[PDB]
Amino acid sequence: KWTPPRSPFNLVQETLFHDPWKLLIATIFLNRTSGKMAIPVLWKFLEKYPSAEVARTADWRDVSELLKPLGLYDLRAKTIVKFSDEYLTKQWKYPIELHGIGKYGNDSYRIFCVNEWKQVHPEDHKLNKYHDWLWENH
DNA sequence: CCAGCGGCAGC
DNA sequence: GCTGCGCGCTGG
Repeated sequence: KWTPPRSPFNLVQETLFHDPWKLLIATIFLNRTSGKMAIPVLWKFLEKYPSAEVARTADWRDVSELLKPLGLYDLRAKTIVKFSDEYLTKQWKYPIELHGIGKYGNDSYRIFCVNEWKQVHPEDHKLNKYHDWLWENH
């Protein structure tokens, strides 16, 4: 009510769903980046920027230094700062309304943060694995 | 060694 | 609907 179950696929969203900002930041880290490389860097990022309150005050050039080995470092650093600002200051019902979150982050939020998984049609491979598994197992 | 590959905005 | 952004990983 609502607690998304742990799956054999171990999506990073399964561990972060209690904090929608962290889950959404994780989606951004995964944009055109393999999880094997993005996730270790995500933990480094979350230690330095633990909340949307800190992230929105960051200088994107410093965020970019941490993002360097993942590529798309200036783009996502600017995204992270703007998104974190909107997350806290803009009125939103679905995170797609926020800068830097598109269908993938929104489908993630609707499966994990709210009980809307039955209404979601993901295009992302891992999300589809998790979503197909949810329908089969109820 | 080497080229194809793992979202989102802005226009 | 087209294009910039970008690294290291990966298969052979």
